[PDB]
Amino acid sequence: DFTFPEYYSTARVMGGLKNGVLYQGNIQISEYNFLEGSVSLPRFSKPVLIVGQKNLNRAFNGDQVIVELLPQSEWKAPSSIVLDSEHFDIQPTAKVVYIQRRSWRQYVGQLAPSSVDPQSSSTQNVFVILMDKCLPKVRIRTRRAAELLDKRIVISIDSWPTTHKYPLGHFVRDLGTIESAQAETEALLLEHDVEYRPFSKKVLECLPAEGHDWKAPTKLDDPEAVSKDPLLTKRKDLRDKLICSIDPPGCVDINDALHAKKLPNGNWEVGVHIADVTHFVKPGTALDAEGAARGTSVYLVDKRIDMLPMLLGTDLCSLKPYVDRFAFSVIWELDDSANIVNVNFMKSVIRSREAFSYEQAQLRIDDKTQNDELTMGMRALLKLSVKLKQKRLEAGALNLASPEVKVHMDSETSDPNEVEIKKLLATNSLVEEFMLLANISVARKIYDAFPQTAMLRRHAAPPSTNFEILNEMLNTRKNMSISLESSKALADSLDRCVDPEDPYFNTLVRIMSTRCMMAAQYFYSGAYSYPDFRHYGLAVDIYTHFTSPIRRYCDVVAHRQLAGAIGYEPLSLTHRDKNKMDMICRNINRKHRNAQFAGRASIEYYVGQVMRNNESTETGYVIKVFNNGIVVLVPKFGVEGLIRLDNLTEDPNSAAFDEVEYKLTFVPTNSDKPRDVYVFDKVEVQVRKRKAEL
RNA sequence: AAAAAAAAA
Ligand SMILES: [Mg+2]
Ligand code: NA
Repeated sequence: DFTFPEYYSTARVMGGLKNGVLYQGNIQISEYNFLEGSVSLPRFSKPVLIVGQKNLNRAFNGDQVIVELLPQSEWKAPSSIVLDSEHFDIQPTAKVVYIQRRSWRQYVGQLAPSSVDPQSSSTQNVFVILMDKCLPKVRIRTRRAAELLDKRIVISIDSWPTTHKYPLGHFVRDLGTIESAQAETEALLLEHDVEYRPFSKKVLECLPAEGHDWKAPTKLDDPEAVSKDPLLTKRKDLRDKLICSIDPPGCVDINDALHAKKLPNGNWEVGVHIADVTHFVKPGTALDAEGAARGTSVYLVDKRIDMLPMLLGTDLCSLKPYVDRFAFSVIWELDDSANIVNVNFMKSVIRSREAFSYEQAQLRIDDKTQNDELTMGMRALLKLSVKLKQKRLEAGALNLASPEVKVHMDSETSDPNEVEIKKLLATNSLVEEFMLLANISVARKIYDAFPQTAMLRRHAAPPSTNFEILNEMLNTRKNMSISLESSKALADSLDRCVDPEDPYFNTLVRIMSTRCMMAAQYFYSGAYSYPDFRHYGLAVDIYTHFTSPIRRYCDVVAHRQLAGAIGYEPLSLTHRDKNKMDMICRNINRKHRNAQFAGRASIEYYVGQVMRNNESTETGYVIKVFNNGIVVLVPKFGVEGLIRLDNLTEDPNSAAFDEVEYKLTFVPTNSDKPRDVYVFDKVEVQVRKRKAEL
């Protein structure tokens, strides 16, 4: 029996805060040990460790907490052990003395089977294991214990008194079975609070009266068309450009289309044409309000949760082929070296000639028998994109991009059959370079027009502390290093991290470097000074998101600001008010992050069940070593698995972790003879319910 | 918030 320390009185907290004795921060509990935590505070070169139950003082991941630094005698290094709630029962160091703002929402979990009596009718004290592996188990009291046994449940937490080792909560609702999929998708979206309800009648009431019969006007000065839409006479007719779009296979939500036309003077006319979402999505409407709140589209494996009604996303705003669409066009004159000669922005009417997938586009460009006007355009674009990318890389751009996973379904829409690691084609880079070009040109334009409230996106340099462990692993294990002299040194040394008799190693390190990045963040220009507009990863001075207004709210704002900048329409005073802008960025950074998390956890879920139906052996790479396990990346599946010590060894008493060598030594199960497993090792792995080292 | 860069979804 113990008692956590009582939180400091509210008056002690504000007195300590002011005297510089107490510090305030958001707690990040570690991704592998739930009884160990961190607070990042600009003072100290390193985040401050909070180690153990008492010191964490009933704090939940994400809590705004108040910490007190401990004496140097109590300073500790991070744990060499994996720990979640399910398996439970030197650096500057702090203790939690108070909880300022709590992150108790409704939480998804599953009953702990050993806390439940499956034959008892009466009310039981049972434990709930939360889906978030950062959190503690929660005691609930319920008469339905047996009926909730292998089910997906929502619980609410009520309290965690000083006197209790575990928080107390209650059952809220049932999602369904742990096998379901409907229940695991509802669970996933709750954990990341993505709104996925149908769009209200109020939202739908904003959509064009014509519905799917909406047509772009034939003549831009047609008196009828100009009466309903007076701004149409500022719209440029570009229905003469041989435009095309290049997207993933079978994609309905087409944001962008491109053209390239050789000019009379030797230069290039290049257009990037983007769905004109802000023509349909007006400020202060219920439709703008639902989209602003959603902030982003969320892509799950089996499911897309739209920011906007699909009448817009997949029909009227989509730059569909062979149909006249409105657009917002960025038009450059380019050198044959891809240097900007001039740039111009305009609302337009477009007619995409063809919608290609990446693969079809690639094969058409590489098809020596095809010599038509569209193919030559596409070929011109690929060429300009190569030069564009070359210049980005010379300027110090990072190329951290690795092959990602697409899961394929079987007999059912939620029953997964196989995992595809996506191969990059040159057309992927063709589109990316012009998206980048579009986004940079508009960011300069809107910051020009609105120096105080421009919708921008920055990316901080990583502290050296972000790369401290990875560089130590690379030195001790490989005699290699990642340089942080600059982003160019970072990119070049990363490129040179090569194992001759193992091409994957370089990709292993590239993916591991990506996790050492700072988060890129939307911001309004007035919040920072110009040198802090810096996008580190992209090595450009100013950046924004413009090219995807169907699926991201940042681009809706940027679009309005560009229409403001070119004198097409006045900018809504909403996007000229710093306080409203500041609240918008806060929200959309939150929606962006949540969507990345939800995305990844859907993939992890489906891939995990693909591998569960697979008996065979795979290649793995060790990306992490602990005293009681190893984390192994399996590239064929694109996912990590923990291999726990009870599976590596009988005699865990002799397992030995060498922290400076990143080496676990153990007597494997068959044997008498010890075995060394190091970070980075290529190993053989198989699933026999559990991942095992062959 | 020091809570994973970029592009298309
Ligand atoms: Mg596109
Ligand atoms: Na397309």
